[PDB]
Amino acid sequence: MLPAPKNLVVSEVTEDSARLSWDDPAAFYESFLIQYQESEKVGEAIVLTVPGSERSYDLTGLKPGTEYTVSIYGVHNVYKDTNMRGLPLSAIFTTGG
Repeated sequence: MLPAPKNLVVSEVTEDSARLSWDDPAAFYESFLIQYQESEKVGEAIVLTVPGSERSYDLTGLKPGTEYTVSIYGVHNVYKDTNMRGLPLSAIFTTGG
């Protein structure tokens, strides 16, 4: 199974933002996919693509005092235009007031 990135750290949590940090120690993945959603909501997930050079990302436009679930996936181009995603690295956090 294609591995999850490692060591998701959520920091700088404000009323409307949070910083995500992760590691890809082998620098295997060509890009990452970040998916985040209000924990209580269904079918309202936001999906961001980020270049494989990155190890951090600032979530913005979040609602205050709200719990979010976030997952980060590595994306690997296995053949032609077929992309495989590995296992998720996930966290749950709540924004401030």
